[PDB]
Amino acid sequence: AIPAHRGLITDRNGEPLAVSTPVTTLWANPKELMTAKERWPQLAAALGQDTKLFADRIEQNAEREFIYLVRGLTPEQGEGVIALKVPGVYSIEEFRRFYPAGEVVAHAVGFTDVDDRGREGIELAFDEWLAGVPGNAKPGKTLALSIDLRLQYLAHRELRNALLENGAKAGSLVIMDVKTGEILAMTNQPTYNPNNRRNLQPAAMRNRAMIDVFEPGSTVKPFSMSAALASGRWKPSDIVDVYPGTLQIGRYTIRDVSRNSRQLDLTGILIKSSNVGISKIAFDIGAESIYSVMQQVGLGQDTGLGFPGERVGNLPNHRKWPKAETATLAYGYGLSVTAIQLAHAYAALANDGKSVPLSMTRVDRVPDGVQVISPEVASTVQGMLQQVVEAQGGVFRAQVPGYHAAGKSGTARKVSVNAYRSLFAGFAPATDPRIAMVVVIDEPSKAGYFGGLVSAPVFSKVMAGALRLMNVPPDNLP
Repeated sequence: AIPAHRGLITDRNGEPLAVSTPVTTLWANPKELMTAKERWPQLAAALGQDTKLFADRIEQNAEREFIYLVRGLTPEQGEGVIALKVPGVYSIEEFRRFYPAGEVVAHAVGFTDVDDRGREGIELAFDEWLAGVPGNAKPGKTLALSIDLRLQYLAHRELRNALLENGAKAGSLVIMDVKTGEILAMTNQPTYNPNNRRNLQPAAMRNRAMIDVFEPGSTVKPFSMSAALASGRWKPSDIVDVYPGTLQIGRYTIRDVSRNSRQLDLTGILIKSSNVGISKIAFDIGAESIYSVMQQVGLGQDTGLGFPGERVGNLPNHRKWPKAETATLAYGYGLSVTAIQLAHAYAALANDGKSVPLSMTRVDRVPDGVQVISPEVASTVQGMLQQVVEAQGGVFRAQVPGYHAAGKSGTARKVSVNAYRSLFAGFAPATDPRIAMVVVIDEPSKAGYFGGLVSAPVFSKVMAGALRLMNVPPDNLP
């Protein structure tokens, strides 16, 4: 068994993220080692093993012709042991992974097990590509991720800082190229150092962006509005009366977060994030039109990325949608999603209504993608989301230094097989979008409206650095 050199994983610009490092494994023929017992204590010490524990192992395995003494010493230490020239003691050249960016890209890249086989992340998803063929040994193949390590560092730092400053324990941030479907960053907190998994807590190893399923709440109101503007029955200057901030449908009451409104135009329904206003539109156009937009932008659908235990969530269908179910779909409690799905959906909206498949590998030839929302409707909804960020009473903390930005805040409700998440989903620049981003901050109470307050500022700082690192021309003009 002659171990193969595992393929290099790089970022999209060739920066190393996972590198095969030479190590030396030692195995022994007991019966041959048995001829040199006065050497055993100097061998044991050079192995970092206990004199008597080492001797027992040789004696107790006297019946075997093969045992491992030690796996993955450094090549130096390996030479040190071999230079003792003890009978029965053979070396295998192995490879161990080094992760130059460590905790910063831990969940995306993942790690290898004792046998140098992928256990998590890309290491597992592309295991065959990376592994090559043991011996003639064929070396594994190089893989360039979609991840831009510069954006990844910025995302990791700003999400970590925001969580520490606001007492929060956990969260995620996804950045996508809306044109290419490329995941430019995916960071989760807490994180772990894949180069040192000794103390590693299972909590730190959760790939939240792909695994945590939640009712996305107000962040899907834009998809309800997209269905409205595609129906033929609604234009932006149309008015809905949402007074007095509540709507009774049989036994159920729809309640608005802000109840200071009567007439709202469709932009105002998104700025105020009125559940009554989006519900009244939903009753008029029918739940099926909304369900169809949400399905077409990938909400509650397989991502196709091959991450182990990535979740699909759920977009329930009905033959008949009663009023309560229609309303709860329209304002985001009738489905459950992951942060990756939500970012993919915002990417479609930002890309003038064209969905492009998700990729965690560098995209050279962009797929054709699917026109899921008309360019006219996508353009209209982009302008409405720019007002959500820019207009009076809007999400001003999402405003991006030097650019126009667009998006929607929300309170998500955790789904498990409750607890809450503070969301901000958006894209920039607002008039010619390039990047879509979702920030998820885990929260114990529902109140506070922490989407606008803690997630939005992370969006502001990360979107600003991302656009500049990508040389996107500022659209805040002199």
